[PDB]
Amino acid sequence: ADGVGSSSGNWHCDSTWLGDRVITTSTRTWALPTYNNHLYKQISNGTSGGATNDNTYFGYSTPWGYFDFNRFHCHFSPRDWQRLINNNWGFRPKRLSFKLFNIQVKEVTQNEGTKTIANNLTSTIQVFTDSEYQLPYVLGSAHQGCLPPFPADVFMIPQYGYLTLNNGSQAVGRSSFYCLEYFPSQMLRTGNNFQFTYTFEDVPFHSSYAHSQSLDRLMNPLIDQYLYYLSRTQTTGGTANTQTLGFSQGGPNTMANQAKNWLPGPCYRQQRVSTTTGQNNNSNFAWTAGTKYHLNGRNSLANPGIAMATHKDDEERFFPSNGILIFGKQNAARDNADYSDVMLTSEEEIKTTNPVATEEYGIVADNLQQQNTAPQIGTVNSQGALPGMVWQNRDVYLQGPIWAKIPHTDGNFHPSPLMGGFGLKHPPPQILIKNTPVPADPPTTFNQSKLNSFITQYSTGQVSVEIEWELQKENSKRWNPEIQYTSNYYKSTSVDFAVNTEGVYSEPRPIGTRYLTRNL
Amino acid sequence: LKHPPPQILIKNTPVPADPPTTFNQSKLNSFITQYSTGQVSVEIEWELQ
Amino acid sequence: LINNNWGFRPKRLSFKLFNIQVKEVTQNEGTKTIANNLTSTIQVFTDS
Repeated sequence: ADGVGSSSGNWHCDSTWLGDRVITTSTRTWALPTYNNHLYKQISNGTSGGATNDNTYFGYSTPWGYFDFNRFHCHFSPRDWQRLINNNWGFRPKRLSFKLFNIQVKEVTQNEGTKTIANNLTSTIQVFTDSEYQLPYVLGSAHQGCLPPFPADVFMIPQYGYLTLNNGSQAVGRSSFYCLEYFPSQMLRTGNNFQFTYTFEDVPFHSSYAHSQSLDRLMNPLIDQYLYYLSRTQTTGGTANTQTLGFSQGGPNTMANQAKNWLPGPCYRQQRVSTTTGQNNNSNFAWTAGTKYHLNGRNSLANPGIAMATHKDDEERFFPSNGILIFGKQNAARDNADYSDVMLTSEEEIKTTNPVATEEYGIVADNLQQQNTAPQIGTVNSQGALPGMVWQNRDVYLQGPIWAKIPHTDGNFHPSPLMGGFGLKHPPPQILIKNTPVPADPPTTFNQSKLNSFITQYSTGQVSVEIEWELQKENSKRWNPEIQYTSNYYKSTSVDFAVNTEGVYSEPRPIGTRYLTRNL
Repeated sequence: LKHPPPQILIKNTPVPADPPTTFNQSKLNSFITQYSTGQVSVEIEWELQ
Repeated sequence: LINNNWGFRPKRLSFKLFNIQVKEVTQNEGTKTIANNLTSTIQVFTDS
């Protein structure tokens, strides 16, 4: 029987490995503030200010808040991430559990310059899941406010809000308004708890491997082809060279000429930037030279975009201008952070089947050659899907997003989220939480207007999340040793992935999942 | 002892002070000052020669 | 309702009153404080 004196949950943080499955469990401590003084508010941005047309919006900020566990380091310790990426070809989520317990509602009164805090034992909070997907889904945009990677940190719950259709700063007739109080929710006093379970739909394993072959090198290097290609249009070694047709079989010394069954994946070309600044052009081109898409008269940067190889061989210093994921180091500034303060991801492993982001896709013909007119060619900078293409997705990182909701549409092509992850028609439902308003003392004569005076209040508690993951084991006849993720051997002032003297936990660098290799 | 009596760990659960009303991503560093007390029993059976 | 139906009428209803909090306010000088009174009651009845 639940009561004020009895705890409603226990702390569960563990990882369990069972042959083909691994189960993660995390527990954190959270604090929930009252947002917007219990109000819904219209919020918008328009060109009337200094804002441009590309940045306009219309929407609403709610009094509610929400939980977000959608980053991988929520569920995996750096060591557990190492066990995963060094030994498995692939993995995917299966089911999850969620718990909310040990609720404490507290009240703060402030008189003069002193502040005191006390328990309010009869207050409640409200929690519900949107399991019919009736709200705008804001999870999947890579927002701050998830559970912290380090289990001992206490985190603040982020405020929920959403956008709808706009014209400038104005709203149109199709614009929707939503009230989160119009949903059935559970109310909890300090002795109550909340839980639910969820099952993931069938989804392909994330590929956590790099190819040991390239798409243009699938032939046997010993043997000739029986097919022929056009190798000569003109006679050679003579006083006057003339028109002729010559044919040759493709073989070991001409691999670029052989007939093949497959084509590289699609291309949408990015501008190239060097981390050596002296090599860049002396101009501010980040926005003007950016790779963008146009929608309803409004330009949006295509970021990170489709999965393309970051650079080619021996060109590590180059990266696509808006084509990669970028993470910040601990205590990095919000705006205009230095190169040293950020971490850049690399998609070099997909070079085998995906074109380089800063180069063209290929060459096509432009005209019809004749005796009078020489042939002309043209460069393909953007290429749509062609029959016979194969490609890889973008990699996932320990700091990155796990899933995204697939938009509900008539059609989609290869619905893998472009920031990386698992695309889901029915994603894990979003979880909304709010402090129930407690009025201050009303007047003794009736008044019809809604009360605007309340008791200042906030809540805290613990939350558990448990996810079961399916594993795809590596089965390989490779003779020589593989590449594995490892920590450095040499001495240093601190340990990577630990606290410092101050007690600040930091993450040294981004860690991907591609170490083991497979044949193409 | 290869497997000695296991060590027993205890901690006060942190209770935050009032957070700000606008969201901030950094971990909360303000808490309520707190401590705990209680009683503990230990009983050991000893074999005699 | 109004775009698709010729008519409508009420049938039955349910009423609930819950999560009661009684609070006391004392005011000394110019400061005001509010606290719970856990043993207070309220009275409710229907005139049926």
